[PDB]
Amino acid sequence: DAPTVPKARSCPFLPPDGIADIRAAAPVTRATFTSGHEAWLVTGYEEVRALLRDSSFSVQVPHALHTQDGVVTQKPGRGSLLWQDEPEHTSDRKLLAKEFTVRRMQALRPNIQRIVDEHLDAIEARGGPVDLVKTFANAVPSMVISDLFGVPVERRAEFQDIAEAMMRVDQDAAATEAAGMRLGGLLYQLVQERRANPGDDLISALITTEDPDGVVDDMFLMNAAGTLLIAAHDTTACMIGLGTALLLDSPDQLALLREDPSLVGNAVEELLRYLTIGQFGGERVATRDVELGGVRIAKGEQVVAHVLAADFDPAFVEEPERFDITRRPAPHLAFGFGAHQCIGQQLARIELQIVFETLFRRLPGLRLAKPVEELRFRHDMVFYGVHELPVTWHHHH
Ligand SMILES: CCCCCC[C@H]1C(=O)O[C@H](C)C/C=C/C=C/C=C/C=C/C=C(\C)[C@@H](O)C[C@H](O)C[C@H](O)C[C@H](O)C[C@H](O)C[C@H](O)C[C@@H]1O
Ligand code: HEM
Repeated sequence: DAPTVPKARSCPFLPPDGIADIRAAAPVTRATFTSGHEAWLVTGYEEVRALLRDSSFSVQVPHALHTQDGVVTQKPGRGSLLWQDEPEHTSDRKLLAKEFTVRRMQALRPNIQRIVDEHLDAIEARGGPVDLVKTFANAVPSMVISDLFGVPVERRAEFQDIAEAMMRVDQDAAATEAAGMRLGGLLYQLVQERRANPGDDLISALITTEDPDGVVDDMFLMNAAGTLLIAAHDTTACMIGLGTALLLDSPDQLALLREDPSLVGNAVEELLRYLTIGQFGGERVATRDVELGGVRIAKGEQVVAHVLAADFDPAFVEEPERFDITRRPAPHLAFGFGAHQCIGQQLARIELQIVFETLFRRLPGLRLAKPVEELRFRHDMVFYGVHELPVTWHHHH
């Protein structure tokens, strides 16, 4: 039996302790995963990039290595992207990217600022202490993406609850699929509504997009909306609560940011790299024999791109365990790489910049109200983070 992949973190803001020696000795190696299956663990930065850029790997993998039962949940089809291979991944991503453009992400900045300031108004009005996860981290990115999609305000809490029920590694396939099925009911209503009553929203723009092959039908819209809505809710929330917790535990770094809000672009790149919240790694399967880091991977063999390990490779950046927001941004792997690299990463960066800049400006003396060693971290979720973050700040006399 290949050694189990290290999971335990003695420092909750760092990778599992065992990872570094594995990456150093054998950045492509056999390991046993949570499901009990053996597969290839890829931990080295250059090798994860090579893995992710190689189009002979498929995302239609045989096992769910990160769940106990190993059962692969039934994934949505065309429009969802994450679970598609070329050539349909390529054409369908192009259709989505025609309307979900980086310039349109950029044009969300004033709305995202308003949402942030509104949730901080509510925090100041209630006074401290507060749990920043429930009052701010989960709520803000939900409002941003729900506004882009014209999701009625009374349904948004249900979307948030689906991400909490669905994006887990501590349950069986039946539980995960039931939450996926409830999400389909919400997506079906939303697509029907946009078709019936088009508006200034992203589904309505996709409905009218150039579509010579007639691929944009309701199932495609539901699948695209589901992937975008859930990814945008869960990942960004996790980064907000965890990057906040890390800065609140990093006094020299938080002082630099407080001195200079214009460093927040560098700080968000370093937070993404350092926290790499996709903690268990991306799964792929070889569709032909390939050589990866000089190791033969056989057709049909599953492989895990451990982006958290890769972002701590000392060959990628100097002293990678040092959290340093003054570093020049480098091309970390927090959004993946190659064909599947995050289509939403510019919107994610914009949200994080506005969130962290405004948060640390507007709550003077923000600081933890519960020590890190007592927080509940997300070892049980696909995306890492904290389940709660109690904070306090200077009182407004
Ligand atoms: C490189 C390191 C990162 C690895 C990340 C690994 C991480 C990931 O890729 O995250 C994305 C990057 C961001 C998350 C996106 C989430 C998308 C959810 C979309 C859901 C769509 C649902 C509909 C259309 C329903 O109508 C029909 C559908 O068929 C119902 C299914 O049941 C839904 C599945 O349950 C969803 C599945 O559970 C999510 C994966 O589990 C996410 C994965 O685990
Ligand atoms: C900080 C927040 C985010 C992180 C860390 C993140 C991470 C990632 C990663 C690692 C992947 C690639 C998965 C793989 O290769 O298997 C990805 C893909 C994807 N993400 Fe993001 N994501 C974030 C925010 C967003 C947002 C805001 C959106 C939507 C607006 C979004 C939409 C998507 C979609 C649709 C894909 C699939 C792209 C494809 O398969 O071609 N994500 N994300």
